[PDB]
Amino acid sequence: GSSGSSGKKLCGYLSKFGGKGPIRGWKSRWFFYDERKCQLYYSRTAQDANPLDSIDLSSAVFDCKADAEEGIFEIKTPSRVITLKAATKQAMLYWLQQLQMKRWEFHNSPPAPSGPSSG
Repeated sequence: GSSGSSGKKLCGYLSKFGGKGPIRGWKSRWFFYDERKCQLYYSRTAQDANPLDSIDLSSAVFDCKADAEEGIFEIKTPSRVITLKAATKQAMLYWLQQLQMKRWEFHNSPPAPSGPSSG
């Protein structure tokens, strides 16, 4: 079944592009997924327990920029399209794939509980 170590949450430092600010550019922001509301929360630093904002992945679509060669991606949501980039090209791949697991799963999850479980 399972072994090794527990607590393999999904977290990591990403760079947010110009958005909701006076100027444009990338900024080192701390991003971390939440297993409570199934949303992606991010703050200034890992010490800032208080998440600056959150993005519902349930209805979010991750995409790769034209210059992905460096490792850039974008999360398109029905609320606000965010633009985050990873360390390298192989970095984002991990986020895009993982991020999905959370969402994709919810979709796979079975219907209302208390099923028949007969036979």
